[PDB]
Amino acid sequence: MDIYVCTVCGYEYDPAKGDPDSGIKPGTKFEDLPDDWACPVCGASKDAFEKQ
Repeated sequence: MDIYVCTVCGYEYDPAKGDPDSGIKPGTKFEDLPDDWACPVCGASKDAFEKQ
């Protein structure tokens, strides 16, 4: 559908899950994400995630 999980740790971004600590609304495009967002889990940049 439009899910993205980190391959470093394994934290499904889930657009519906978005992010609470960072300033993200519930249901945000993974492309509209800030230009400084990074795997808030481990840290891995936004280039480690892979559509499901």
